[PDB]
Amino acid sequence: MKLKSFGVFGNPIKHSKSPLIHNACFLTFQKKLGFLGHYRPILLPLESHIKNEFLHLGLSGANVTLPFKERAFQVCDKIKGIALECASINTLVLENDELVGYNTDALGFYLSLKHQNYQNALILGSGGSAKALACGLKKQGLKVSVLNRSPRGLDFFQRLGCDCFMEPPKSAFDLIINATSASLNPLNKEVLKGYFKEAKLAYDLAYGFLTPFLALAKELKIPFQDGKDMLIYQASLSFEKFSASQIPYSKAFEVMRSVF
Ligand SMILES: O=C(O)C1=C[C@@H](O)[C@@H](O)[C@H](O)C1
Repeated sequence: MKLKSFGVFGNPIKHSKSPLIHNACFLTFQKKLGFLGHYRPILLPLESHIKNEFLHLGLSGANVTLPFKERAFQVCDKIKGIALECASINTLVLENDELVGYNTDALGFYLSLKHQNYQNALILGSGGSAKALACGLKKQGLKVSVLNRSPRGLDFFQRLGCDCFMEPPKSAFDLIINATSASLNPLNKEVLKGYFKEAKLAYDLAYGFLTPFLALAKELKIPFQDGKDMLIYQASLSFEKFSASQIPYSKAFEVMRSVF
């Protein structure tokens, strides 16, 4: 039976658990799919082109992670769904010898919840991961405030029409976040401390261990959440696509939940 190759592009990449959850699905659904899928971590030079290399390795699909999501958006041949208004894609597909981009962090992060009760939120960090979040919450009608001491391309949220800050809003929020090329190892403990209190939900993109960020977070007897549930939702959605839509996301989501 056919070996179809896939992977997650990134740098760094060794800690990604995408291979675990996608391979659970390829094995589970090969009868329905009619090929053997194999998903693998691909560590990418920062200087390289995802496009040239996706074809070099003859992938059929792939995810994109830090820091290639916007670089990725550029080199598609076609871009579909919410991606058009995200300027970042996390999912690639060869369809008809055409490279097609999607973005699943959006919906992914959204489905990450669960009960449709919320009005606004505050996004620390100015990355592709946050771009799709913002844009994702707007669509789900929210009052979205971004905050990053970084500035360039912070216009995106501006052009998109949400409130941009380089100083914590003397305000009170239902969701705080973080999507920083920092965290390795955010914003000063105090500016943080004050905001965190009377927040409705905490939430960190990152998964694996407990981050400085959340480590504290929970400590303050707060409702919390980490990247796990999102990782799975956005993967199941990318899988649906990988399956050229033969496998529904939510079926994938069950298989994936039950290994990780
Ligand atoms: O760690 C991972 O494998 C991933 C993380 C997120 O950025 C996702 O958007 C990406 O598709 C996969």
